[PDB]
Amino acid sequence: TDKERFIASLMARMSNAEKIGQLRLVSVGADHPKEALMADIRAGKVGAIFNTVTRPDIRAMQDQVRHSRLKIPLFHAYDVAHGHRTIFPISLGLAASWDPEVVARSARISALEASADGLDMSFSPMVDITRDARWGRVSEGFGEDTYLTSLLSGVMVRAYQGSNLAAPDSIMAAVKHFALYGAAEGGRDYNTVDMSLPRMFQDYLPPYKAAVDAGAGAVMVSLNTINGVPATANRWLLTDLLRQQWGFKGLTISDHGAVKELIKHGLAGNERDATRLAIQAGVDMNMNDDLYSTWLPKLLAAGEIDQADIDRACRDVLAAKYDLGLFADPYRRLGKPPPFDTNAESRLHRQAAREVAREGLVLLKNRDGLLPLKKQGRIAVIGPLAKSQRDVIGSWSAAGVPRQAVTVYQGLANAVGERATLLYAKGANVSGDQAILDYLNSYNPEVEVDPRSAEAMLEEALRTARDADLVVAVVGESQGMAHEASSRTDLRIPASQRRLLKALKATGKPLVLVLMNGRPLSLGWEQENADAILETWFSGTEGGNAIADVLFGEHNPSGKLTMSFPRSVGQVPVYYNHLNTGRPMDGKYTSRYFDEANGPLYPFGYGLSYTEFSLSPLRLSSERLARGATLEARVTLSNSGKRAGATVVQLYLQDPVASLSRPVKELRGFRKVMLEPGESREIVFRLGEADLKFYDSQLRHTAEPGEFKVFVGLDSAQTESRSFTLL
Amino acid sequence: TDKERFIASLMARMSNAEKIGQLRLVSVGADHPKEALMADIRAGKVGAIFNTVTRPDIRAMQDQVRHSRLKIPLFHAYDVAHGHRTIFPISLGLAASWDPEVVARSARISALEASADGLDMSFSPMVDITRDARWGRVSEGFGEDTYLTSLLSGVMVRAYQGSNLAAPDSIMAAVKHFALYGAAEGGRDYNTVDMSLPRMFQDYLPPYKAAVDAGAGAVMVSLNTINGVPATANRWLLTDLLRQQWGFKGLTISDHGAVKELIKHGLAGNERDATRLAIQAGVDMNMNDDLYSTWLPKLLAAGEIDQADIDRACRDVLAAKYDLGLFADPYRRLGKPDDPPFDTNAESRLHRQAAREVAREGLVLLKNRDGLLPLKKQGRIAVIGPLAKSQRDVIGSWSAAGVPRQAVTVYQGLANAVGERATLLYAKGANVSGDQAILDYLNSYNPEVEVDPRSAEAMLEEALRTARDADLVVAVVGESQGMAHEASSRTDLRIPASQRRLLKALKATGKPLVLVLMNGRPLSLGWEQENADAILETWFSGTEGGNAIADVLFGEHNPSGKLTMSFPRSVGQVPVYYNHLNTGRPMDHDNPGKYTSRYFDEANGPLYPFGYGLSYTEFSLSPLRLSSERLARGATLEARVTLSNSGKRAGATVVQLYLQDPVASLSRPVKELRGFRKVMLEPGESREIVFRLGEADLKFYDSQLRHTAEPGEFKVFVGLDSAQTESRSFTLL
Ligand SMILES: [Mg+2]
Ligand SMILES: [Mg+2]
Repeated sequence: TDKERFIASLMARMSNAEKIGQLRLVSVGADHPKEALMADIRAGKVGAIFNTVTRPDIRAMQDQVRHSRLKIPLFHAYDVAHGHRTIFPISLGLAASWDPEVVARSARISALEASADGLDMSFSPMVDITRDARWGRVSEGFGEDTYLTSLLSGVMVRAYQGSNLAAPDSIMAAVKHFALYGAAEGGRDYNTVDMSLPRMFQDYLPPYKAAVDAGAGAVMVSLNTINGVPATANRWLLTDLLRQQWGFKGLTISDHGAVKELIKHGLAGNERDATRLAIQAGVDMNMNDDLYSTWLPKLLAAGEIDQADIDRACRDVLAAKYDLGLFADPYRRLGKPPPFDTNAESRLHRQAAREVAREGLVLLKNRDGLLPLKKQGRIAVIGPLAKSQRDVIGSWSAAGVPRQAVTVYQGLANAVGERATLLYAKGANVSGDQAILDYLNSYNPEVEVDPRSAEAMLEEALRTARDADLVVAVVGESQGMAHEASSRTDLRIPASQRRLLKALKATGKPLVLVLMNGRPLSLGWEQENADAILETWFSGTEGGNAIADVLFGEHNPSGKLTMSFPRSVGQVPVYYNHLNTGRPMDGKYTSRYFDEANGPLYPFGYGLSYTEFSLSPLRLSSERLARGATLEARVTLSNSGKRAGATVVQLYLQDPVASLSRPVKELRGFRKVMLEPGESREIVFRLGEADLKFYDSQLRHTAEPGEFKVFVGLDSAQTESRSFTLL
Repeated sequence: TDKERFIASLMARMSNAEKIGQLRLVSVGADHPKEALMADIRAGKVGAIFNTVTRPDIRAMQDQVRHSRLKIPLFHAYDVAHGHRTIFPISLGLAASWDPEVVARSARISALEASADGLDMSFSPMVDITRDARWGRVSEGFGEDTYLTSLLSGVMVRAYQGSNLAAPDSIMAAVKHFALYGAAEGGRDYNTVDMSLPRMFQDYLPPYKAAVDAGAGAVMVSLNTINGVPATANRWLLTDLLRQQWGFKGLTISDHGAVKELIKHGLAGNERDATRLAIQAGVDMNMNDDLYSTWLPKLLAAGEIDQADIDRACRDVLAAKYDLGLFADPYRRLGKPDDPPFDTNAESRLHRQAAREVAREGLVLLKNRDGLLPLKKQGRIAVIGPLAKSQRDVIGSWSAAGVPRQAVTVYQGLANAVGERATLLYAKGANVSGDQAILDYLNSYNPEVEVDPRSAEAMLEEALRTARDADLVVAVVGESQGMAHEASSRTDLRIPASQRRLLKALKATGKPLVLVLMNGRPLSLGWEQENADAILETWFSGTEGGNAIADVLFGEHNPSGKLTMSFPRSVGQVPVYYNHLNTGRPMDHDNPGKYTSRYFDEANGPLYPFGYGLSYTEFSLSPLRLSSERLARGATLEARVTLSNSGKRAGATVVQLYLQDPVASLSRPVKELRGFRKVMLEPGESREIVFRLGEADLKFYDSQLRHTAEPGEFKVFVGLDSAQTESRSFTLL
């Protein structure tokens, strides 16, 4: 109770002006010039800063606080999504590791590097469920599965915050985006979200609850409407659910201009009413638009808000700073009153980035064991992503320096050394569409546009392929194609690069596709025509080295998809945990399309190996399960091939008769197992009542007696099943 | 209460076997051979028949009733969706008329022809809201707008049922598909529907309620889950909402095998449990799977259902037969035993004048560069494309008793128009699809698509030869009717690739290129909008389609059709609809930034918006004027505008009134249709349009489902489409 007494005694001494100042979250920029901001900090008008990311800059801002009456320290936040300076694979690629220890390592190193630069908080993890591949922000989440995303949500929060939020190598997690942000209609960023309460509670909300239960200090509120109500004005979401049902005791933070955006949503006619709706809904901290500082005094004096609205918000800010240790030592992450190079090579974590990046790479095709490659012969390395440092570190690359990143080309060159001969040709620009190139280059030069014609680049690539034994085509999206507000109407590799691929195929040379992308892609032609396909997402600062490690067989690919790959954008959404319908497709009068093959091209949990694995028959510990008892599902996994390697044994559950139509299967467990040739492991899954419960039409959360079907396999599509009955 | 006394007295006489027999709805088929069915009718084991559609066949079934103990008459139902024998345009084309009197005429004639063949009931109107162009059944509805679909829902029900359901020219309407069937996830037929209650009540449910309020005798229950619960097992939907809140007093009917499908949905492990769920939810009549007849006796004897469950269902069936006049005369729609035999399909029994006049009204002019249309009837006209000579496709999907051989193709309509004055040159140009797997699908069950066995190249060279020998090209392209049918969901909204290759080759001849589109859903037409000289949307225009299309192409009728569903630029933009929410970061002309709600790889917004359609004349609207700046509760205000024909040809257009509630307790749509007026004007003629608005127009369902109009600003928009408007505001007190 030291914390409650400290905050009560401080707040008893604060003016409303001082309490309102604590709610203000700003960045140095056009709207807040540095010297005016310094003056506001000295006056106690600023609660926190984002987007200031070096120790001397952060220390300088904290120094201004000694001029305010109460000297309440700032906290400093940043978007450390998948690395701070050492960039790990994007989250969608981290998820493909199926290894909470790998994901925890990326988060722990991110927090170590961020805190070493003086940051206290990250706007991460992003834990929104994504079933729509068009949305640019699918790169930031962990895929489509509620169970896996919820597990990794808690893993990220614990890895960031550690055993103690006051530790100088801990940062506070601000879990985002609360809530349902990835259900945007049409996959258009910021668009309308409309869903039933059972779907919301069963499928979309659990990853946010998992973050709260892992002790997340902060929640960042989403930009979207939920069933007509913007999250930023949603008292049900932020008060009734988050605080009163889930027991969240931390800090709610608006997104950038989100309070002011209530006017565009048509919830408010003016900034005064927008401010009232946000503070009364339960938004504590106001990012950038300064509406709280502008309007809260007038709102209170007019009796339009209560003192308790200000006091709740201010208490939450002070409680976060308290937990971060900033009242004990506001410089605990900023060292003592020797300068250093923030971007020194010595401050990076290349070993960790390379080991983590290996685990997320997904082998999608490997005809006649073309991979792994031998380090010999003439290897053509062709495509616009082969030499791209900007793209390998992905979207939301924080303080990542492209020039420090290892490209696919450089990774191959490092791997072969003097062996083999690499032949480079760019082959195509990332896009043939000038309006797309101008969008991607609209703010910063993100995409190198080769001034040569497409035809000249193609002729050069064909000459290179002719001079080679095999072709490694490095193709896909630029990182700006899978970013905030970068929604796509087409899930294929860009047309300029597909023209290149078809030309390379026509040479007859063995064709290896290395894909870079931040979302599921439509790969029908590639699955038919490529000899091998390696999904590399955006693999980060050591991406090229991790990719070469897999291509030459130093690492046996072990990644498995956490999001279904649709055959085309016209099939969206496709996800493994769908309902059966009354007329399931297995034949015209079924739930299907007629103009394309049905189901995903690659299902949830899919990924190949350089070795072969066998599963023994699934055995359940009983055919009947008593209430409050545990069931064991056992299988033996064996490495039946010639190479050491890992795979992921997946356990799915179906409730085939229920008060609601339940999914054809739902992930309830998994085990990643590394085996030498001829090794076995007995895998034991534990199932309890908590695994069997679901939200019905009235949101009763219970398990109904009846049959459950247990499936075990190496992907969602290739399983063996046994049933038991819950009594 | 003379009706309820008649029904109470009859039910007092009936065994549970006889009561359960009334709930059985069957068709002659593999599962129910004709002679087995005849024996079941004689035993009182059949309540009703569907898909028996000629007087002699229906008379023969009614004749078996004489042999049962209680002699309770059958009713006979069919899918009379957009015509019985005289086929009108599909519903999406009827909607494009924006004319309740045109839609009423199609429904009245349908009921006239169906009842003349002895039918008592149609499984129509289909009134599901459709915002997803991929769904095959978009052709069957009225488009994306709740106001227009709700208005046409009531119009269809009143036109079918007339002033008296016992009239021999009336049929009962079984409104479908209750509910939300058109929101199928992925646009995959029968798929999961998941939506918020405020969206359900504001946008999707009103067309079903409009049908109930117009006095629809029946409701057909949908095949989909609603928020996890199949409609067929949904007590909230069928009892709490339909009966208790809406006061529906008629008959609920299952879809084909829908009760048994509760097992596949995973609500039941067996047929006994599926039967219990459906009857207790409020499904009265069991279509084809015979689960009610198989399981209701065992369920009642085990105390798993109540006698009241059987009694309610049986009462609903008997009340429908009573309203249809079938207890007063079971032969009232079947003439007299003295009546001589006749040809069911005689020309004399068709209504071609009504089909031709109605089909004219739904045709949408999408493009007309430099006034190419209307055409002069002279010179050499190449008529090219796989739909040019298609009788099967012009009558559309759900063509009921329509006879393809009686239909007027686009080619034949052009031949009828030009006579000796011009020379038509025909070439097929391409098959409807170049994809053999698609042709295999379309010829599954019934061979419906003529396949030219020649190579695509040979057909293209023939079409190019034909175009070269002509003064202009009329390309008749789009979907076959099997592409926009039940379970025909598309992943591509473009004209098929084989026909797009044909159009690109035709464009390269430099001949003027006129596109006549046939289709049952919005199409992606980016290339066509850029490259065609003119584009006429004809949907599937029915038995007189080719004549109505020629009437427009040669300027006998000035196109007046307007879209009721937004045409997306590509399938990757689905869904696109006009009454969307603004978001916090809108992308529009006034908000064109990078960090907005938009795609980056394609132009944004629909290619053609809701309410869009061109004319051969030009129209002007005067400034919008409101009768007051303030509206008191209990009062009406008037929005006034003058429409003028400022061109040289007579023609109609549609003035559209939209409302926005710019500040509300939930985010409200950027615009919502609240009125319209279709006006025919001579050149230089003007019409003062007066729209009436009240509190009823201003209400929405909030998060607690209170249906309220909040004080504050309302914006009134008037224009000739949803994208070309101006606004004036008033304040509700
Ligand atoms: Mg169960
Ligand atoms: Mg309002």
